[PDB]
Amino acid sequence: GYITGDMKEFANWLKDKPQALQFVDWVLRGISQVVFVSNPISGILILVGLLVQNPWCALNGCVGTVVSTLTALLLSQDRSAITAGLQGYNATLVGILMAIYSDKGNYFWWLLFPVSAMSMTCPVFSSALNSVLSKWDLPVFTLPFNMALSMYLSATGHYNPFFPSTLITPVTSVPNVTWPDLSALQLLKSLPVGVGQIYGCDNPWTGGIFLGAILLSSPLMCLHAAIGSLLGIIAGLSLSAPFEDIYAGLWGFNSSLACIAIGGTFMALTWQTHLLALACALFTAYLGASMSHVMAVVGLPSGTWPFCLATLLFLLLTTKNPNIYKMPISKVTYPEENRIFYLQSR
Amino acid sequence: GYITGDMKEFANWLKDKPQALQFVDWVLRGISQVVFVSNPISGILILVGLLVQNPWCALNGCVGTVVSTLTALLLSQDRSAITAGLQGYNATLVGILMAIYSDKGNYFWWLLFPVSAMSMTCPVFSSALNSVLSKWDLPVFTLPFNMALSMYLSATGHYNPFFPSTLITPVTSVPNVTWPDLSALQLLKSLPVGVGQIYGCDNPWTGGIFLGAILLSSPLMCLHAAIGSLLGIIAGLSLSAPFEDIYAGLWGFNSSLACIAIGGTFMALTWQTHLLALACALFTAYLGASMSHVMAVVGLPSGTWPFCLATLLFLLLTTKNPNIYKMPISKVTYPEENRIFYLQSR
Amino acid sequence: GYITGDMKEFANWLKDKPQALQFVDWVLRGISQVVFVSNPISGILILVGLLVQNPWCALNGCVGTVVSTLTALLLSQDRSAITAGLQGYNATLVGILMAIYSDKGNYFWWLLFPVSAMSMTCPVFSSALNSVLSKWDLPVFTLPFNMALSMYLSATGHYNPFFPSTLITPVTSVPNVTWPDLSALQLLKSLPVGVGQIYGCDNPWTGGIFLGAILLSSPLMCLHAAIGSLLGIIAGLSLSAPFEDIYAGLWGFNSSLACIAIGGTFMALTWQTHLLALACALFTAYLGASMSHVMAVVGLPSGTWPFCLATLLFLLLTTKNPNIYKMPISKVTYPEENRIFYLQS
Ligand SMILES: CCCCCCCCCCCCC/C=C\[C@@H](O)[C@H](CO)NC(=O)CCCCCCC
Ligand SMILES: CCCCCCCCCCCCC/C=C\[C@@H](O)[C@H](CO)NC(=O)CCCCCCC
Ligand SMILES: CCCCCCCCCCCCC/C=C\[C@@H](O)[C@H](CO)NC(=O)CCCCCCC
Ligand SMILES: CCCCCCCCO[C@@H]1O[C@H](CO)[C@@H](O)[C@H](O)[C@H]1O
Ligand SMILES: CCCCCCCCO[C@@H]1O[C@H](CO)[C@@H](O)[C@H](O)[C@H]1O
Ligand SMILES: CCCCCCCCO[C@@H]1O[C@H](CO)[C@@H](O)[C@H](O)[C@H]1O
Ligand SMILES: CCCCCCCCO[C@@H]1O[C@H](CO)[C@@H](O)[C@H](O)[C@H]1O
Ligand SMILES: CCCCCCCCO[C@@H]1O[C@H](CO)[C@@H](O)[C@H](O)[C@H]1O
Ligand SMILES: CCCCCCCCO[C@@H]1O[C@H](CO)[C@@H](O)[C@H](O)[C@H]1O
Ligand SMILES: CCCCCCCCO[C@@H]1O[C@H](CO)[C@@H](O)[C@H](O)[C@H]1O
Ligand SMILES: CCCCCCCCO[C@@H]1O[C@H](CO)[C@@H](O)[C@H](O)[C@H]1O
Ligand SMILES: CCCCCCCCO[C@@H]1O[C@H](CO)[C@@H](O)[C@H](O)[C@H]1O
Ligand SMILES: CCCCCCCCO[C@@H]1O[C@H](CO)[C@@H](O)[C@H](O)[C@H]1O
Ligand SMILES: OC[C@H]1O[C@@H](O)[C@H](O)[C@@H](O)[C@@H]1O
Ligand SMILES: OC[C@H]1O[C@@H](O)[C@H](O)[C@@H](O)[C@@H]1O
Ligand SMILES: OC[C@H]1O[C@@H](O)[C@H](O)[C@@H](O)[C@@H]1O
Ligand SMILES: OC[C@H]1O[C@@H](O)[C@H](O)[C@@H](O)[C@@H]1O
Ligand SMILES: OC[C@H]1O[C@@H](O)[C@H](O)[C@@H](O)[C@@H]1O
Ligand SMILES: OC[C@H]1O[C@@H](O)[C@H](O)[C@@H](O)[C@@H]1O
Ligand SMILES: OC[C@H]1O[C@@H](O)[C@H](O)[C@@H](O)[C@@H]1O
Ligand SMILES: OC[C@H]1O[C@@H](O)[C@H](O)[C@@H](O)[C@@H]1O
Repeated sequence: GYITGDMKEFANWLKDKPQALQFVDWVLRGISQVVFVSNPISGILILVGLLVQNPWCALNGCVGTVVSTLTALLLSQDRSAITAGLQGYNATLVGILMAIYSDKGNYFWWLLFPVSAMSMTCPVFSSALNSVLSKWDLPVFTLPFNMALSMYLSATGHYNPFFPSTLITPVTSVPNVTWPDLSALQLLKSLPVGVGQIYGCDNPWTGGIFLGAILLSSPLMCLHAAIGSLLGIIAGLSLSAPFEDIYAGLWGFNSSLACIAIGGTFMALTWQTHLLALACALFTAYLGASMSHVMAVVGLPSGTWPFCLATLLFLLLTTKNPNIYKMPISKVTYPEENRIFYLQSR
Repeated sequence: GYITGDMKEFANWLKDKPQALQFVDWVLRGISQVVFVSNPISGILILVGLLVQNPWCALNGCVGTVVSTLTALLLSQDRSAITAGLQGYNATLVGILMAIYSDKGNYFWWLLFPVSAMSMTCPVFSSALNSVLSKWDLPVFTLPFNMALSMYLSATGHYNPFFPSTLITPVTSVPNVTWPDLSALQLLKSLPVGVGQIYGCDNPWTGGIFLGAILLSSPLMCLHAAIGSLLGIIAGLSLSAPFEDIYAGLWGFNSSLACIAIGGTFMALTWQTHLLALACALFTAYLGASMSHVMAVVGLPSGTWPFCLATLLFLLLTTKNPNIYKMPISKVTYPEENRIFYLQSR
Repeated sequence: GYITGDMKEFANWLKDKPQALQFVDWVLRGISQVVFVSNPISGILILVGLLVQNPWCALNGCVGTVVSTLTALLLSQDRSAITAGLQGYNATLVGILMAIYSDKGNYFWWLLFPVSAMSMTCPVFSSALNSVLSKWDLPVFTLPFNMALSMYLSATGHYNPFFPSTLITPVTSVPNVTWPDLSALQLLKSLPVGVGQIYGCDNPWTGGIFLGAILLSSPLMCLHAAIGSLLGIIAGLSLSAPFEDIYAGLWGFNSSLACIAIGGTFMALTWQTHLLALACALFTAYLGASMSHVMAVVGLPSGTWPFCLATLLFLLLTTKNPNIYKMPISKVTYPEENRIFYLQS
């Protein structure tokens, strides 16, 4: 039970100890914060998943986390945020997806320059976005990652002579979809691939491993991760998306994140907020189609912009239903503990 | 008499009456709230106009209004707002323009699935936008409609195999405009067609009906709806827009809305405030051009985004002219009643 | 010293004097407010710069400045802001860049109609944007200009029969860049050309004049203008931009504005804050490429949107370091005097 949730005991114990280990704690908590987890073991496990996918991306992820963390220290950011990993997770993503969307292949070592540079912007985006969003008691989610990646990918683009990005072009014809070819086996693989694509990973073992890491911290988060991935799959089929897009988990990652967020993490989990999480996840998946189409016209991927905009929208919803309750940000940990706080004062 | 303005007395009467009839009334107010009117008779007249245009569009509007009203109830939204029609007007438009912008033409029954889905969205957009805009005492206008429409039409796009939208492409050459051919009687028809296009109707008779539906509530609103359409035409000629576009009322619907909003509804009506409505109306017509061009690159229509942004812009204007007064949201009804509050304390 | 900084002695003296001479003053201070300077001599110097570049662009600038200042008066806007020149600078840019981005060339007199119209929007954009941004004590910078320009240029486009804009298309192939041809002298000349490009002037003399106009008001502002422009050049090189783009100052004008803003104008000037301006200026140049690439898709230029977004982004940054201090809007003048307030608060 010491390796579960928050790992609040371990961190209080670490407070006494060498700073380099304390730092490694933060980097690991930073990696896990992508899926709203603050748990170093979960972090190590996720690293394994990233290494199984592609050690090059894993490395670019780690450089990101470390560089961003150093930068928050440099700029005197809130230390409680840094120890929770809140200053590492955006750049984890920036490092990984900068490598995914690079046209130069694995171990193009120069990539480490712009990865380090874009990772330094992550605490600047976070603080600035917090100055606005904390006024409505909202989180910044991965807006810093998504701004950083959109900025970097459009600044370079596919024709940059140093750091060309992969070419992305809008849909320009009706895809032929032959429904008798739809495959149960591939759809089932799509569920964990959807969770894997939260870190831009299409290996179903990696998504399997990520589900494992979440389970360790909070089974309620694990459940909503899987359900959101499923609802994304359903949304894709409902709009007749090419099957291979659904198979590659492209319909599932934004949905999965949205479902975790609303399903107990930033809303207290009741039956009502569980239904709300199902709605948000479907909504998020459709916004993903929308953002993908539109950002393809300017040669950009959607990233997790859909998850960010969808979820902020649902958190801004007010209701006279007392069973739908927004967590105070200063109180957000994980669903099982969140629900206790809510039950105490309802 | 009792069928004028806001029908306060009929509203007070209905409160004891059957649930089903009160619901009919919320829906009809929902319909009229597109033009800032809360009047069930105006609602009936507008509905007649929609049936004169295209009964398919009328049906989708009505479904939209009903689903949204029901979703606001399901989500325990504010009753005053529901009864006033404020939870139906966005989805009225969502239904109509999803039909207007469908490439599958009339009585494509499948369209009822995404219309309902997107109508369920409108209370969530309204509530989230309120949480932000109410902090400046601003209304959401048709931002929920325009967000839903934009999301829907880019998520599907012209190449969706299930729900293709109408193809929209950017301007790629100088249009040839033959000035001698300009028809005076055609510009005169453009005025009521501009008003018809508020509900995506290009039939001049339907335009006049809407003008009449508005008249019944408020003559001042009617006058500004007409002036706004006119100014749009003038802006269109000033930029050498193709005649066919002016004639189909595409330069007049946003203008018309902006003019009504500023000309007595959201600003107290004075002559200074009347001049401000004219300026806003012109500015809106021009922002319409801008948004149309830019959104066309991604295959989207402007919708009423230009009305929403311009009017919000003009409502955030501050002045040390005491005759330019912004109405408290809580005191906004229609220009004749608004004006009494201004005379009392300004 | 009477023609230094804010020229607040002259301003007080002018108060008693004929309304029209005062007006010329506000107009001249409108011109210099593009670079956050409130100084009529600076404004005249900058005006001379514009004439050196292209008198037709100079004319459209002044017309914009006048129409906007008049519109601010008409709409009963704050007098304080009008006499400081905060109601003329956005339309100065509006006018200049509407001429630069017109496909019709010099002395196309009809251009004066939409220049005037778009200049009247500038006080409206300013007031509306203030109503939002003043809640975080943020200034509007040149968002009114950039909104008005983006609206105008996209409402017309390259294929408007009356007012075609210049055709802008996105990059569609890898540029060929010959590194042995790189010229130190041209790169050195790009520094003042970058400052020139703040008012859309590619003439290195003009940009040299602009640096002089700034220096007259504030040497610290002049220094950061030069530094901001330089870091723009480094950014361009770091992404292998075509040399001619670097040479024409296209990587330096956003950078330069950001570096002046953060380097003592909107942030108190310190060690840390200087470093922060270097960081902001680099970031801003990268955002310039991003915004130019993306906006070219819809046929629009970046204007100074990058400067506006980056600088607002860095002023929304909070820190537990007391040497990184944000100036209250009501106390902002120029670095030299801003620093006094800082040491005294
Ligand atoms: C409220 C008052 C305070 C105002 C403060 C302003 C905040 C400043 C943020 C500036 C950072 C912008 C950089 C992000 C993305 C861009 O790089 C690109 C270029 O347009 N985006 C893209 O082309 C794609 C991104 C589209 C996603 C939608 C954005 C909502
Ligand atoms: C101040 C703090 C509040 C922050 C809260 C965030 C609010 C969340 C709402 C976001 C939902 C967006 C859905 C709307 C439109 C999209 O489908 C796409 C986005 O590319 N629109 C388009 O493709 C075109 C849209 C262009 C319209 C002009 C832009 C205003
Ligand atoms: C907090 C609530 C207050 C709400 C206030 C509403 C403010 C309304 C402002 C709307 C005026 C827009 C005019 C400017 C640019 C447009 O012409 C077009 C949009 O398609 N430009 C472009 O497409 C290019 C512009 C892109 C720049 C990126 C924006 C960060
Ligand atoms: C953040 C600083 C990290 C600097 C590492 C960059 C070193 C350059 O690395 C180079 O990358 C090329 C591309 O794959 C290889 O072909 C070369 O062999 C390699 O030396
Ligand atoms: C931050 C500044 C560092 C810039 C690093 C320069 C990267 C050079 O990258 C080079 O790009 C060429 C394509 O044009 C390839 O042919 C070379 O193999 C590759 O090394
Ligand atoms: C929840 C989403 C709906 C699931 C649709 C299931 C359609 C699967 O279809 C099945 O695919 C198998 C491939 O493994 C084939 O062997 C079967 O013949 C076929 O019936
Ligand atoms: C979970 C939602 C699943 C949506 C139902 C998918 C079944 C669609 O049905 C398909 O329609 C196509 C027309 O585009 C035809 O070409 C196919 O033959 C037909 O089977
Ligand atoms: C909620 C999910 C509902 C999706 C089902 C919609 C199926 C679309 O229906 C199909 O549309 C095709 C083109 O639009 C037509 O060619 C076919 O006749 C029709 O089967
Ligand atoms: C509201 C203001 C509208 C101004 C429209 C004026 C249009 C006439 O203007 C002129 O018309 C000629 C055609 O006879 C063309 O040859 C010219 O190119 C055109 O400038
Ligand atoms: C405020 C509205 C007035 C509009 C002014 C219209 C000016 C038209 O200008 C005309 O444009 C044509 C190009 O299409 C050219 O053939 C003409 O030479 C040119 O004078
Ligand atoms: C900003 C720092 C980048 C390095 C700039 C120097 C690179 C230019 O290169 C220099 O250009 C000169 C032209 O004036 C030539 O005479 C020199 O031979 C050449 O070395
Ligand atoms: C900081 C003050 C700015 C210095 C400006 C340097 C002006 C160099 O300007 C140069 O002058 C040459 C001869 O006149 C011309 O042939 C070149 O085209 C021009 O670039
Ligand atoms: C501020 C950082 C400046 C970066 C300078 C880039 C150094 C140019 O590096 C160039 O890379 C080319 C690949 O495109 C090679 O073909 C050339 O031989 C090499 O000179
Ligand atoms: O780990 C370091 C090495 O990994 C290899 O797979 C790459 O091909 C080499 O370029 C690199 O130096
Ligand atoms: O893509 C559809 C294809 O799938 C196969 O399973 C069928 O037997 C082919 O005849 C068909 O063309
Ligand atoms: O607590 C979970 C349960 O809550 C009840 O209120 C619902 O009616 C059930 O459908 C649900 O399974
Ligand atoms: O309800 C109206 C009817 O109109 C007809 O023209 C359509 O073809 C039918 O499908 C529809 O039921
Ligand atoms: O065109 C719409 C289609 O919708 C379906 O719901 C109906 O069953 C079909 O008869 C019709 O062809
Ligand atoms: O009683 C009417 C009063 O209302 C105030 O809010 C105004 O600013 C006063 O000048 C005016 O006399
Ligand atoms: O200053 C305005 C005038 O400048 C002259 O030198 C040109 O010949 C004219 O075409 C222009 O209208
Ligand atoms: O450049 C076109 C210009 O021609 C002149 O002869 C007219 O007097 C100007 O108003 C007109 O705009």
